[PDB]
Amino acid sequence: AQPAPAWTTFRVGLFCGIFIVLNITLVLAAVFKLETDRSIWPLIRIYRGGFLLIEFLFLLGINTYGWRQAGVNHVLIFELNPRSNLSHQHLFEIAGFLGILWCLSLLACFFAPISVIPTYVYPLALYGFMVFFLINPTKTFYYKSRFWLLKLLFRVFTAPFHKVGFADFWLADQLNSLSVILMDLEYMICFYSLELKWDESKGLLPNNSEESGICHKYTYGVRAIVQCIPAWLRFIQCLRRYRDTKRAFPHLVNAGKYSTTFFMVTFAALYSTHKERGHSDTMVFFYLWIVFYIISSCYTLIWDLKMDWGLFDKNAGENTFLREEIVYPQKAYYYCAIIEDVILRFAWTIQISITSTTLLPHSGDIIATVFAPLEVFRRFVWNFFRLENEHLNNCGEFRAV
Amino acid sequence: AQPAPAWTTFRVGLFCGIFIVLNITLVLAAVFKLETDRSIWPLIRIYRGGFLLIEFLFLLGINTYGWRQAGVNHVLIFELNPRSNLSHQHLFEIAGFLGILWCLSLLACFFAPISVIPTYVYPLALYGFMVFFLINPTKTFYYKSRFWLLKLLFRVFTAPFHKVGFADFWLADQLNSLSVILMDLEYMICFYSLELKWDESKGLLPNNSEESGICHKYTYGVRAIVQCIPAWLRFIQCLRRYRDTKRAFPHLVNAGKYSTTFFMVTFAALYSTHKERGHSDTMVFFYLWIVFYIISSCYTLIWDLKMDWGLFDKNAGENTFLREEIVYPQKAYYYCAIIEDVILRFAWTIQISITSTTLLPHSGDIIATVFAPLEVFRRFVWNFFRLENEHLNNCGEFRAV
Ligand SMILES: CCCCCCCCCCCCCCCCCC(=O)OC[C@H](COP(=O)(O)OCCN)OC(=O)CCCCCCCCCCCCCCCCC
Ligand SMILES: CCCCCCCCCCCCCCCCCC(=O)OC[C@H](COP(=O)(O)OCCN)OC(=O)CCCCCCCCCCCCCCCCC
Ligand SMILES: CCCCCCCCCCCCCCCCCC(=O)OC[C@H](COP(=O)(O)OCCN)OC(=O)CCCCCCCCCCCCCCCCC
Ligand SMILES: CCCCCCCCCCCCCCCCCC(=O)OC[C@H](COP(=O)(O)OCCN)OC(=O)CCCCCCCCCCCCCCCCC
Ligand SMILES: CCCCCCCCCCCCCCCCCC(=O)OC[C@H](COP(=O)(O)OCCN)OC(=O)CCCCCCCCCCCCCCCCC
Ligand SMILES: CCCCCCCCCCCCCCCCCC(=O)OC[C@H](COP(=O)(O)OCCN)OC(=O)CCCCCCCCCCCCCCCCC
Ligand SMILES: CC(C)CCC[C@@H](C)[C@H]1CC[C@H]2[C@@H]3CC=C4C[C@@H](O)CC[C@]4(C)[C@H]3CC[C@]12C
Ligand SMILES: CC(C)CCC[C@@H](C)[C@H]1CC[C@H]2[C@@H]3CC=C4C[C@@H](O)CC[C@]4(C)[C@H]3CC[C@]12C
Ligand SMILES: CC(C)CCC[C@@H](C)[C@H]1CC[C@H]2[C@@H]3CC=C4C[C@@H](O)CC[C@]4(C)[C@H]3CC[C@]12C
Ligand SMILES: CC(C)CCC[C@@H](C)[C@H]1CC[C@H]2[C@@H]3CC=C4C[C@@H](O)CC[C@]4(C)[C@H]3CC[C@]12C
Ligand SMILES: CC(C)CCC[C@@H](C)[C@H]1CC[C@H]2[C@@H]3CC=C4C[C@@H](O)CC[C@]4(C)[C@H]3CC[C@]12C
Ligand SMILES: CC(C)CCC[C@@H](C)[C@H]1CC[C@H]2[C@@H]3CC=C4C[C@@H](O)CC[C@]4(C)[C@H]3CC[C@]12C
Ligand SMILES: CC(C)CCC[C@@H](C)[C@H]1CC[C@H]2[C@@H]3CC=C4C[C@@H](O)CC[C@]4(C)[C@H]3CC[C@]12C
Ligand SMILES: CC(C)CCC[C@@H](C)[C@H]1CC[C@H]2[C@@H]3CC=C4C[C@@H](O)CC[C@]4(C)[C@H]3CC[C@]12C
Ligand SMILES: CCCCC/C=C/C/C=C\C/C=C/C/C=C/CCCC(=O)O
Ligand SMILES: CCCCC/C=C/C/C=C\C/C=C/C/C=C/CCCC(=O)O
Ligand SMILES: CCCCCCCCCCCCCCCC(=O)O
Ligand SMILES: CCCCCCCCCCCCCCCC(=O)O
Repeated sequence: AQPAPAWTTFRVGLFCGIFIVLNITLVLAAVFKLETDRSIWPLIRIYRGGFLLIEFLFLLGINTYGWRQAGVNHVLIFELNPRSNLSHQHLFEIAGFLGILWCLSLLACFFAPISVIPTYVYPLALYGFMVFFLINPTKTFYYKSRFWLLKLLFRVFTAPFHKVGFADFWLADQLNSLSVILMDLEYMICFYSLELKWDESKGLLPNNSEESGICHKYTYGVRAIVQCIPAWLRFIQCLRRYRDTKRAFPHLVNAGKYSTTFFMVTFAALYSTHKERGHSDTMVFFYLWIVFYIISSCYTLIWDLKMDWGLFDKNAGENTFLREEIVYPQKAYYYCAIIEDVILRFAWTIQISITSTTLLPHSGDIIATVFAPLEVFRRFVWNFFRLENEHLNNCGEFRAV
Repeated sequence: AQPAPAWTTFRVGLFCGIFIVLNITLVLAAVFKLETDRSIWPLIRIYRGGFLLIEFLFLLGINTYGWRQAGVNHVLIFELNPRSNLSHQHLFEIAGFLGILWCLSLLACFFAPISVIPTYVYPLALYGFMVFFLINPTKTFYYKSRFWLLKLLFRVFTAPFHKVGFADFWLADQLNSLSVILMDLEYMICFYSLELKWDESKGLLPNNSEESGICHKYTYGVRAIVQCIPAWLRFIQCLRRYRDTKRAFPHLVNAGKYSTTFFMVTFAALYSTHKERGHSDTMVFFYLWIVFYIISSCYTLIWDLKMDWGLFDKNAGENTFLREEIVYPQKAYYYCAIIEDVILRFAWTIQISITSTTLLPHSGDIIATVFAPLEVFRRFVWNFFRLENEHLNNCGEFRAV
């Protein structure tokens, strides 16, 4: 736990200050300099994924700080290099720099500094820069960390061909809580495929003001698939883990849990298409979707509250509705975590459903763009206690001990 | 040389980022959203003193960093408490925060967020907040440092009543290089007394576009006195030190060096009024002012090069035109310091002259606003080398050794 250099602290402070001032400027520009004749929704949907990634990186930095200060040995659990581990300052710095890029791109999109440069390339430029940062072969910007992330992501995406370590499962679950990022990426690529109107200078902000685009409606069904990939990877990873251990509890339980949200997305897309054609069984399929929503959300909430966190232990004794031993300084943190998780499981499931072409009016987009940051926050608070429990008592039989 | 807390470095980074983004926004606002029908010169003259104070604080933080790393024991020389001295991080922090305040005030002056609140009260708020932070009796914001600065300010301004320590001489010389700050403060008082037209909402920016105000002209002569006051303090401090030590070399020589500038500004202002009323002795008094220009500037340049820095030492040996022993890593730094002092020791006297209504065209204000930061930079370099020389060879007979 070597302290970070003062230069890194200065850099993260600089990035945070630039980010907060740029965000205040963004809010002021949105309040003052914006056109209501053109639909700002494509811009919001495109930049929502980037904003969620920035929030996830910042919350992960907070997670690393809390882990290293509480006592949980995250570097041992993640199997990272003890000497080359990344401090929370580095994660904060990366989040700040990427937020700088995101805010600059959004400001450029709001009012184009250059008339020649179209406003529809700024999101493309920002995401291309992000992906280049992720793939950059030159060993300048966190080359060890970036290469480890690239290798682990490649391993995760090839779920059934490698043994599921803790880190692979961890990032797969993070993606399970970051389905909005991939879904917005799919929306962006299809939108670029069809509805930019390259001739238009403000093509990314259509002047129709009424949402009737082919990509806005998810009747094609690709939205459902790209929403199930985060669950698909976890499902097959847990199946491979079961094949490795030949132990049903909890591997088949996890497979069932992820199939609940698989059927969630499939049913939501199907009955949304059914409603779009006004067929009589729309109400029956909506009922099947509501009961599947309830069972899936309850399943994930109970598992997160019982096995992932480890709470509600019978051997707790003094600790009410908790474990026998705790690492974090206050039990009120644990309690508020339980209520937060309870509400945000419902929030996560309803966000999945509503973005799965359920609520066509603009209120659906508002509430989804509101709930996605809440989903990332819930994943961060879940990560806290998941890592703490993993250190305390080995769950999921990852380590030999 | 104790390292600063990590949160202090984070704070200086945050302030640096906020300041750089606010400065970029200020430049953009000046380029795009600015009215040319109204004279912006009063605004520039009011905010120039604050900007120069920010620059002086930042360069003083650089001063402290260079002193600590080079080896010169500045805390012993300044007679500060060894266990409570301020690192360069604290100076950077306060410079950044005051720059944040200045940039916010300037931006709000550019476009008033509130129509009810007049645009001319913003400089009042900024400078009142600065002075309140300077007089703040509550022991929250650098109470030890602020109280020591207040006590030493009181000692310096009442020069002939206490012994001249190194710190008193040091700050008096700083003020001698910061005459523009007091000049602009006096301009603020006179402007606020006469040329606001309180009824006008934008009274801080008159719509005349032709500057003929009573304050813009300096026929009254109070500008001359507020230009002499720092040199007045230095001259009387040197006389008091001579009375204490009864030694002519260099106390009377220093008195002459700090006294030539009184006649400098006298001749400048008197010739300005003489040309304004257009008598015949204007050319004769201009010749007198130029010869006194030359002699005063040469006096200051040679003393800075010979006794303050200690350069051109006969016992130098290998070091060409330098001291025998040098602390700073490179002699090229010394040489570039000599060149910079030679160049800017000529222009700073011009800076005194122009603000004595010697160049009534707008070019005078442009060149003054450009040269005052250069004067502060010259004083920063002089502080570097004066402290370095003082540590090596006791100059001015301050310490007993
Ligand atoms: C509307 C306008 C926009 C508003 C939102 C603007 C968001 C800006 C970006 C988020 C804020 C980033 C800045 C805060 C995190 C960085 C803090 C930091 O570096 O603190 C230094 C601190 C001291 O170091 P130490 O713990 O001694 O040693 C560390 C060993 N490497 O070391 C540490 O890092 C440890 C202690 C701090 C870490 C825990 C707390 C960090 C987060 C606190 C909340 C920050 C604000 C969150 C956003 C609120 C609004 C949405
Ligand atoms: C170095 C690290 C830190 C960087 C910090 C950068 C901070 C930038 C903050 C910008 C804040 C804007 C402040 C605006 C002040 C008021 C200006 C105003 O009211 O006018 C808007 C101005 C003129 O436009 P308009 O109104 O059409 O003209 C009217 C004619 N009188 O409109 C303008 O053209 C002025 C504003 C232009 C701002 C454009 C910034 C875009 C970002 C630059 C990069 C673009 C590409 C980024 C892609 C990244 C991909 C990796
Ligand atoms: C398409 C869907 C995408 C979904 C999100 C995927 C990425 C999520 C963010 C990264 C995942 C977190 C990684 C683990 C964090 C917690 C553990 C930790 O702190 O690990 C430390 C690790 C240092 O590893 P180290 O010790 O150097 O490796 C062995 C050295 N021989 O260092 C790390 O923490 C590794 C982190 C890598 C560097 C930070 C991330 C770089 C920026 C990513 C940009 C992604 C662009 C996305 C574009 C599409 C957006 C719509
Ligand atoms: C166009 C729009 C306007 C753009 C410009 C706006 C204004 C920009 C403001 C400039 C930035 C202010 C502060 C920058 C330096 C701060 C560095 C810092 O605090 O880093 C901490 C660093 C590490 O600490 P360490 O030396 O290990 O030990 C310290 C012992 N207590 O400790 C140190 O401090 C030591 C290392 C740095 C100290 C020497 C260098 C300081 C100054 C660097 C140049 C700053 C920019 C100058 C102007 C550039 C443009 C002309
Ligand atoms: C705390 C740390 C963080 C600080 C962050 C800094 C925040 C301020 C950053 C300013 C950035 C400006 C960005 C401008 C974006 C584009 C806006 C634009 O083009 O319009 C200007 C807008 C409306 O004005 P106008 O154009 O006349 O209206 C047209 C009607 N449709 O005009 C506006 O009203 C928008 C711009 C308002 C900026 C006002 C800032 C004033 C500062 C607040 C305090 C004021 C008092 C300070 C006193 C200090 C004393 C110590
Ligand atoms: C009207 C004309 C004004 C002209 C300028 C006057 C101010 C000049 C700038 C401050 C002077 C610097 C003082 C010495 C700096 C170099 C030496 C150094 O670093 O000293 C460290 C010293 C530590 O002090 P400490 O240890 O507390 O003292 C012993 C404890 N018994 O701590 C310090 O460095 C003390 C510094 C004090 C705090 C910084 C300054 C506070 C802000 C001042 C605002 C002024 C407002 C002006 C308004 C008018 C503008 C037009
Ligand atoms: C990334 C940091 C430096 C902030 C970005 C600021 C720079 C890159 C931006 C801000 C305002 C921009 C200018 C705004 C307007 C015009 C007019 C036209 O002729 C196109 C270019 C030009 C001249 C832009 C050039 C780039 C510019 C100067
Ligand atoms: C959503 C509802 C309607 C159906 C699915 C929920 C039921 C059947 C399942 C889902 C998760 C399950 C829990 C998962 C893990 C454990 C830990 C084990 O040591 C005791 C049983 C216990 C506590 C299980 C009890 C039954 C359980 C709650
Ligand atoms: C319903 C909601 C708002 C309940 C509150 C949830 C949030 C605010 C709570 C839940 C868990 C909490 C965290 C639990 C553990 C840690 C690590 C510790 O070293 C510092 C506090 C910190 C970082 C807590 C911060 C606040 C926190 C994130
Ligand atoms: C110091 C930091 C927080 C930056 C300052 C930002 C805040 C305080 C400023 C920036 C822009 C400002 C707004 C600009 C314009 C108006 C319109 C009018 O009805 C007066 C108030 C109101 C609504 C202002 C309220 C305060 C405001 C929101
Ligand atoms: C306008 C400019 C030239 C300033 C005029 C005053 C100058 C020339 C005068 C004023 C006081 C004078 C000093 C008074 C006393 C002595 C002591 C003597 O043993 C050596 C010369 C020395 C040190 C003088 C040098 C010249 C001096 C500094
Ligand atoms: C701070 C003081 C004691 C420094 C010593 C120099 C004094 C005596 C000098 C310096 C500059 C001089 C002023 C320069 C110009 C003018 C304008 C003229 O129309 C009347 C005289 C008057 C007002 C002078 C009075 C005397 C003066 C103030
Ligand atoms: C151009 C004229 C009018 C002003 C400057 C020249 C004359 C008067 C004086 C003013 C201050 C003087 C210097 C003051 C101190 C020293 C150090 C001493 O050990 C050798 C002489 C030396 C280096 C002097 C040389 C001559 C000098 C520069
Ligand atoms: C030719 C002229 C105009 C150039 C201007 C001179 C400037 C750039 C020079 C003069 C003195 C120099 C400083 C002298 C000593 C130090 C201390 C060292 O530890 C870091 C560099 C630092 C802080 C130097 C930075 C550059 C510097 C400020
Ligand atoms: C922790 C919670 C995080 C929440 C962050 C919030 C982000 C922004 C929120 C909502 C987006 C705002 C939308 C308002 C715009 C509506 C379009 C109307 C005009 C049109 O239809 O043309
Ligand atoms: C280290 C160097 C620092 C330099 C700092 C200087 C920055 C810019 C300088 C001066 C400001 C320029 C203003 C241009 C025009 C002003 C008034 C024109 C309108 C009128 O006449 O009504
Ligand atoms: C956008 C202008 C910023 C101006 C200030 C620059 C701040 C970053 C300086 C980085 C210098 C590189 C040294 C890295 C050393 C290290 O990380 O150990
Ligand atoms: C304008 C919003 C800023 C948000 C971030 C706040 C940054 C400063 C937080 C200061 C916390 C207290 C640190 C104390 C450490 C010390 O005593 O040096």
